[PDB]
Amino acid sequence: QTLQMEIPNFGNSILECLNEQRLQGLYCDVSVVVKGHAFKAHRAVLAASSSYFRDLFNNSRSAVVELPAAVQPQSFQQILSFCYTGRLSMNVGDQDLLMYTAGFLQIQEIMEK
Amino acid sequence: AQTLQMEIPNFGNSILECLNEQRLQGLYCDVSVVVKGHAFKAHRAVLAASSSYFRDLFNNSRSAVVELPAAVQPQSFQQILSFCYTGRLSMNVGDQDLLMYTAGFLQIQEIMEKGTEFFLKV
Repeated sequence: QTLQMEIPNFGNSILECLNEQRLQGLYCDVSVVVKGHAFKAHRAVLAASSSYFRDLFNNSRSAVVELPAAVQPQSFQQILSFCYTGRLSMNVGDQDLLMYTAGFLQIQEIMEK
Repeated sequence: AQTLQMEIPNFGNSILECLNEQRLQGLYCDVSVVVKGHAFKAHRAVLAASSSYFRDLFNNSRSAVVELPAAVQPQSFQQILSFCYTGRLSMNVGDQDLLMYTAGFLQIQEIMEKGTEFFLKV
C-alpha cells in the first residue's frame, strides 16, 4: 500500500523561483564576470543548460569566473536568462554575437534540428 | 522583453529533473545536510524554494554543512529531499505520520495545503 502525491508542472514553478532568487541575488554560488560586469548565478542551473559550464564547474571551484573577450555582457545576459526560463529574446543588430556566444558556451537546446 | 526567438515549453520540468540527477551524483551541490550522521548533498536554492525552515537556516549561517536536530529522521528526510526535486512524494502506509511530521518540521508548505493531495498508488 503506497501513498503517492504528485504536483503537476512542479519543475516549471521551481525554476521560476530559482530565477527570482537569482534576480534578487539569493543563494547564488558563482559570479560570472563579463567585460567588468558581474552576474550572480547558480552553477547547477548553468551546468544544466551548458556543457561549457558543466566542464568548467567540474574543474574549478573559484567563486568568480571571467569569460573571454568573445562573450559580451548584453549577450550573456540573454543567455543567462534563457538558462533560467527557456525563453531566448530577439536581438536586433546583435543576433550574430548572441548566436556566437550561445555556441561558445555550448548551450545545447538553443539551436534546433 | 519584446519578441522571443524561442520558448521551450515545460523547460523548468526538464531542468529540475537535471538538477535532481546532479544531486544524485553529488554535482554542483553547495550544501551537505546531515541527519543522524547520514550526509546528503543538495543545492541550497532548491531547498529554499520549498522549505521555509531551510531558507531561514541558510540566512543565519555561513557553512557548507548543516546538521538537523535529532527529531528529524533520515528516511523521512530523504523522502522530503526527493520531493523538493521532483514534486512527487511517495511512502508506505505505516510511514505517513513520520513523513507529515518531517514535512512540518521543514515547513514544506506545498505538502499540507489545499490543492492536490495523497492517494493510494495503483
